[PDB]
This record gives sequence, structure tokens and C-alpha cells, in this order.
Amino acid sequence: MEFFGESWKKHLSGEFGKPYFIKLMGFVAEERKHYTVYPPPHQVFTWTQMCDIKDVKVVILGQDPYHGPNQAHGLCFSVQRPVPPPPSLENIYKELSTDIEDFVHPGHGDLSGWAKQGVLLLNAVLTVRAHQANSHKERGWEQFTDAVVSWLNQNSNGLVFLLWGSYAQKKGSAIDRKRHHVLQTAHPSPLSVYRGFFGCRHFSKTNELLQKSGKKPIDWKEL
DNA sequence: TGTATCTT
DNA sequence: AAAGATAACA
Ligand SMILES: O=c1cc[nH]c(=O)[nH]1
Repeated sequence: MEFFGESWKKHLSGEFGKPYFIKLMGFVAEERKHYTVYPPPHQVFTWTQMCDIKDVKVVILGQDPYHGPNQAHGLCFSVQRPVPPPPSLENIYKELSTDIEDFVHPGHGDLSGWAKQGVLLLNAVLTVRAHQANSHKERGWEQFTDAVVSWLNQNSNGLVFLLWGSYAQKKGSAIDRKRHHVLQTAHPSPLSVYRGFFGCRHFSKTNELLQKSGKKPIDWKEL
């Protein structure tokens, strides 16, 4: 119980009774019986437990969870102490250090600090079979995360979406590019970071857009 | 050994 | 689809 934060469950509950969702949860359940799936069930929706849905100001959309033991916990790119930051996160910190002058490696990989500030740390696909990246794509997660993006698009204003990677970028078409700001770059994984993530300056750019629309910027060092 | 994106 | 090529790093 209580895997979903109250305000999130209230606005996404309409998906629960849909065939694709019932079949999606059915698939993940069958998978957990034969393989190790990440993150654990009680953490698949951690991204709804950090702030009220109406308080989201920035959305970071990744591809799918870390596929190693004890890494993924429901917030994209984040890992709970004492787990060391995986390759993707070390790259995010590397960019943050050159993008934000006051930013220095926090010495851990827990990104709850950002989420509590209204930064939704979402992935297009919310589960993954151990050691197999994007193994759970096209099973129904995409329509669910589409519902999340769609609600935010219609009920919020001036949000800043950071779509990292081709899969996250599939959601760009559902975002009113006039009402919200969409920043797109390569995924921070070592296998693609060199295609543009380094130098993208999305963190400083995100705050410029927020402050321009009179909103409090994100303190990226607040972790 | 191990962490995307484009092409056939 | 899904496998192969291409691709930084350590
Ligand atoms: O949560 C995560 C971690 C790495 N890469 C992603 O796309 N998401």
C-alpha cells in the first residue's frame, strides 16, 4: 500500500482500470517470478512520493531504471546511500560541475533533494529486467508515463522538461512547446553522453527559464 | 568486462 | 523486431 503519493494517485487513478495497465502490471508480476526486476515493487513509484503533483516545476525524463543490484529506487538516475553513483549519474554530476559554479560532487547519488523541490525524476519505462537495458519497453509503460506527461501539460504552466535520450524524447510531441519549455539532449549514459549531454547546460538553462517566469530556481546542490 | 543510437 | 555496427570511457 501507499506506493503512490496521494495527489498523484488522485490524478492518474483513471489508468488503473484500463486493459493496458492491468496487462502491464500482469507482465511485470510474471517477470518478477522468473527474473530479478528493478526497482523492487514498493519503489517503482517513488517518483510520486517526493512532492505534490501540482508542485512539479521541472521534469527530467530518462529511458528506464538502473539494471544493477540495489541501484534503481524509483527516481530516475538516483541511487540510495551507500550505493555509489552509477556511470550515468557521475556524468550528470560532471556536467553540473561545469554548468553550476557552486556545484561540487555531493559524495552520494541520492537525488531526493531535487525531487522534493518539484523536480519530477521520471523514466519513460519504470521497470527493467536485471542487466538488460530497456528490456521492459513497449509492454505498456509508455502509455502510463504518457498519461503523466499529458496531465502535467494540461494542468500546469511554464514547466521545464528535460528529455534525455531518444526514448524520453518520444514524449516531446505531447508537450505544448509554447506553454512549456522542452530541452532535449543525449542520454547521460557513457554509451551516449558524448553525443551532446556534456555541454548541454540544462541545469543552468532550466533555472533561467524558471526565474524568467518568476519561479524559484532549483538549488542543484540541495541533495 | 561493462555502462545509447543508428543501420540493415 | 532484433541483431550488428559504432561508439566513448575505465
Ligand atoms: O533511472 C535511470 C538511470 C539511468 N538511466 C535512465 O534512463 N534512468
